[PDB]
Amino acid sequence: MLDPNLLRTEPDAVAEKLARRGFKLDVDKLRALEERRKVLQVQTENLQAERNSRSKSIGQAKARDIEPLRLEVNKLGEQLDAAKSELETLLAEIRDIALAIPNIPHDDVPVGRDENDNVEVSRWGTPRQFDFEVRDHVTLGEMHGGLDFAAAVKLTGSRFVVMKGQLARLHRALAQFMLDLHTEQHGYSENYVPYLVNQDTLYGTGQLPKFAGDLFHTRPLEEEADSSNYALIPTAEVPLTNLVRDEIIDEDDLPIKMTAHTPCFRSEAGSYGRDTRGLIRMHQFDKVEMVQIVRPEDSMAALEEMTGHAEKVLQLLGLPYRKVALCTGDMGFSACKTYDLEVWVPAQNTYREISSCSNVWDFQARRMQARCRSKSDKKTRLVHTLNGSGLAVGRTLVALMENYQQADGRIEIPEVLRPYMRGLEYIG
Amino acid sequence: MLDPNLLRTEPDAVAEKLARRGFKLDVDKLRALEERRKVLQVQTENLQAERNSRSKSIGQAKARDIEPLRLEVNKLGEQLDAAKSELETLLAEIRDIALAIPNIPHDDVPVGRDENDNVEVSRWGTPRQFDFEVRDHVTLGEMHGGLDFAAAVKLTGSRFVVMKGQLARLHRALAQFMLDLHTEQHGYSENYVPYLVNQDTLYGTGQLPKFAGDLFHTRPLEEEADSSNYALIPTAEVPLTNLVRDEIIDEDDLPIKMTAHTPCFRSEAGSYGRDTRGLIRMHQFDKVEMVQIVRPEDSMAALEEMTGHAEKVLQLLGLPYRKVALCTGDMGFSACKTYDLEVWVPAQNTYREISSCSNVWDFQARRMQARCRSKSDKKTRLVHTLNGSGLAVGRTLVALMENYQQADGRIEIPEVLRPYMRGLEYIG
Ligand SMILES: Nc1ccn([C@@H]2O[C@H](COS(=O)(=O)NC(=O)[C@@H](N)CO)[C@@H](O)[C@H]2O)c(=O)n1
Ligand SMILES: Nc1ccn([C@@H]2O[C@H](COS(=O)(=O)NC(=O)[C@@H](N)CO)[C@@H](O)[C@H]2O)c(=O)n1
Ligand SMILES: [Ca+2]
Ligand SMILES: [Ca+2]
Ligand SMILES: [Ca+2]
Ligand SMILES: [Ca+2]
Ligand SMILES: [Ca+2]
Ligand SMILES: [Ca+2]
Ligand SMILES: [Cl-]
Ligand SMILES: [Cl-]
Repeated sequence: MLDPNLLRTEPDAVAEKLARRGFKLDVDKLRALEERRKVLQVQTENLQAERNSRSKSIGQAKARDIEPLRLEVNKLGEQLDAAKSELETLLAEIRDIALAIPNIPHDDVPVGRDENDNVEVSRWGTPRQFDFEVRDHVTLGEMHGGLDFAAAVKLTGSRFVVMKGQLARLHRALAQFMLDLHTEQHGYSENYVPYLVNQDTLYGTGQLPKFAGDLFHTRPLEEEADSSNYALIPTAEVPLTNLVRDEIIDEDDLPIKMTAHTPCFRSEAGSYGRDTRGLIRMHQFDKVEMVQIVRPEDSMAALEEMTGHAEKVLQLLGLPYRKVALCTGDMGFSACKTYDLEVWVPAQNTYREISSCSNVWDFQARRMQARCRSKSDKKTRLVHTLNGSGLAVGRTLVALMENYQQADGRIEIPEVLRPYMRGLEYIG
Repeated sequence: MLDPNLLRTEPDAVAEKLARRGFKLDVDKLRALEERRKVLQVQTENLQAERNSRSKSIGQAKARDIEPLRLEVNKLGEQLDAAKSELETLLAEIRDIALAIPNIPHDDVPVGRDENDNVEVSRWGTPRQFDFEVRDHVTLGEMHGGLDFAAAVKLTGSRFVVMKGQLARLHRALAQFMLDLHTEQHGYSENYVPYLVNQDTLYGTGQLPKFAGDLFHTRPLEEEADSSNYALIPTAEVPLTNLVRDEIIDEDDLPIKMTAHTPCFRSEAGSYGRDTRGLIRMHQFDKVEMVQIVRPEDSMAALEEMTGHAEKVLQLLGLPYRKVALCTGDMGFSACKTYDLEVWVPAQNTYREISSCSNVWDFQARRMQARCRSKSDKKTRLVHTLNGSGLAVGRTLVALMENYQQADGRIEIPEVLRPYMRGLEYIG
């Protein structure tokens, strides 16, 4: 959610900044609804005042015939409920527009239409030169009997996986290594979160109202008929960021740095023919998430720090990667500034996204009413929120398998992971 | 699913054994539907034969006027489709009855009506005597700021938890210790499984058709309209056991021993006023599951072995417990024989279920068509399946917190978990 006063005082400058993202703000429709809202607001508040007044005149005469007055208060109450219902419907239309507006991109963000306009910032490591034909992670998984896509189709359907034996153990070692790195070295606190969330949570982080189709939704429970319209989380960012919803945080307690390892559920709509083979684009994937709740003046420095925390995972694992600054046209809905990390994938002969690190500014904080204050201060202000993958675990397994494969299909275990695998040097 | 030939040749002896579970088999309704099914089966197969014959008479005359014959084959095809549809509806009614029949209890199982008729087999450890008033895990969680139920209500709703900091780290250490114990010492292979499963999987392990209300169900995806009616898994037993669905296993490859650590999703219907406070009965909980696929003659020995594997977790953790043999009236739907482990819970002054270990016999194997064969053999036979908690992780955290609490609220870390907590001796 954008600042409502910024839409009222600078609509053309807001519309111009959003135009860089390829978003067309309908200023005229929004202005026409808002002018009508003011007329109905005055009409309704006048009806509210007169009903409150005639209700007080009844209480006076009751202790001092209240029949001609009771009929008047009943008629006024009928008219008021009707006026309030009409105003509430108009407010819902204004909200449908306002809550579908993406975040204003920061001036640091390069202007572009899509992913082809993204800017490479840095590059780390040298992609390995192989003395044999490169096998992809799918072929390697079949050789070990450790990645079974057909069993997952039998259990569930397409875009799911079953991992078995040492490759499932390795997937676990990766998530353990990531959590330990962020909690022991990077100052993040560990969290266990619900994997099902409510509508308030989804509005809070921006999945609602615009991206319901990106999610798996659960049918309400019989004994919780009106309070169990849940969705499976697409990322730990959703429950972690909402932990500060409706809170006033003492500024001395900031930054609040949180991490979680969770499965992530995504419908992956519009991905027809894209990443059809392998672990890259599943409906269910594990991810170690980093979330930071910071003071408004520290968010740009926090983004650099969090991106470096995700880079550290790739460096310790010895996985070559490139760091990309996303352009205006390739950023996610909530982001004002994003860096993507793209890992070398030998079988694809390219770099593939493994992390996305964003500064959300006060966009989610506004929706959630997540505030901070110094003890002295006469007013609070909205916090800034940040989120970054550290990392998507299935995609890390793909990069590890392909980059560390031996001529006979054996997988060398990266040195940093050997303590997490009882010192094991190779799988196979 | 029971053996259809056992229902045909010994219905009264089957009905008698099921009566011990408090299940009343409607022999008369089942016999009346089956006598009608035979009449329709003969009628339909006669129509099938005559249509196949007149279709062959067309192909003869076509290569040798096919108009009076085409009209006959069309009319026969109309009558056949109608007869097949009528027979298929009757088959669906017979299946609704057959698939709602629970497993025949083994002769080892004591007869009883409910949990009060269960038999204590053994007891291990001495419940600690405290020099202070015992705090429950909820009070201890609030003292550490590590178990937050109000944040989970805000994110989702009731019967969910948010764990923060060292208590979330400890919950993770428990699951890691369990997986390592079963994979390194107990001969289980590790698996990563889907947490969403299809209708075939749910029928396979017995959740369908009778217990759809025990589950969270997802609405189908727009791009997978007819193939995505999924449910969240209530236990890793559901995807793991279904890995052998429609398979013929070489008997030399048995036993197949599988383990997985997953969240578990349960509607917890009918639990009004029961375990309202704390982690004991959540909609989402982590569990380390053990599943064994064995030869029919080894299932009773496998049950003893698997129960001992779950007991070992409690013993190494120094948690006092009792082992209970469940009576006929307290067993789950698929089980023919069950042992429950019940851990000492100091604040409740009783033992609480932490594991349930079952021999399912060939009940799920029949539904799944999970078979085995020796290379020589002219026929296959159904395998036996077993499942046991090793253990429910949230309930282990409850037992650990309450049993290891210090006078000031600090939690002593059990010696076996200290290597999983970087040698940390106490939380707080
Ligand atoms: N089906 C899929 C979809 C995505 N991913 C991987 O999740 C990462 C974060 O996703 S995000 O959508 O780019 N941002 C987020 O979710 C933020 N909370 C930061 O993590 C991607 O960078 C990609 O590497 C995957 O592994 N499988
Ligand atoms: N809401 C809940 C419900 C149950 N449990 C814990 O799951 C264990 C296994 O569940 S079972 O239903 O008894 N059998 C099974 O699921 C088998 N697959 C073997 O694991 C119980 O013994 C209890 O300790 C919990 O922690 N929270
Ligand atoms: Ca501080
Ligand atoms: Ca992106
Ligand atoms: Ca974002
Ligand atoms: Ca063997
Ligand atoms: Ca039970
Ligand atoms: Ca069972
Ligand atoms: Cl406003
Ligand atoms: Cl049959």
